[PDB]
Amino acid sequence: SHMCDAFVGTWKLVSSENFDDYMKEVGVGFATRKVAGMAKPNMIISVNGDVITIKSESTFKNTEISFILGQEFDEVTADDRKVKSTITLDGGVLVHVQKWDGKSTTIKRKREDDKLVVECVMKGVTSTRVYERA
Ligand SMILES: S=c1[nH]nc(Cc2ccccc2)c(=S)[nH]1
Repeated sequence: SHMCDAFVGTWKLVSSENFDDYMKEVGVGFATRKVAGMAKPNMIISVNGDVITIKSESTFKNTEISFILGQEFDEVTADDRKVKSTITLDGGVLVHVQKWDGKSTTIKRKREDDKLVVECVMKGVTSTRVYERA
């Protein structure tokens, strides 16, 4: 047993708050915001040795990242940003920092009760997205 066991599985989005405003702050344009804001993704998390894989799948976009904690990687986000990402575990929370064009956003993923809560922050704007097991 290990690091991220409680994150592993298949998760479905059940609620969202403030995601449009978060996307505005990130620089997402109108049409992408509308279509992405409609998405109801599933998030599929798996671990094999030191490698964590997170897939996001929706009618908008299917993405997949694989990474080792603490080890930077380049990521193309669903909204087509080219970012440099580092994901760490901080007191049981997965903390994902994305850097691009002098900007930064942080995505935190945590287990709370039977939920996986995703908090996305870009400057003063936070969006909270709640997932439940599929
Ligand atoms: S929690 C969650 N992760 N990833 C996506 C795709 C996405 C990422 C960044 C900006 C726009 C859309 C969604 S819709 N929800």
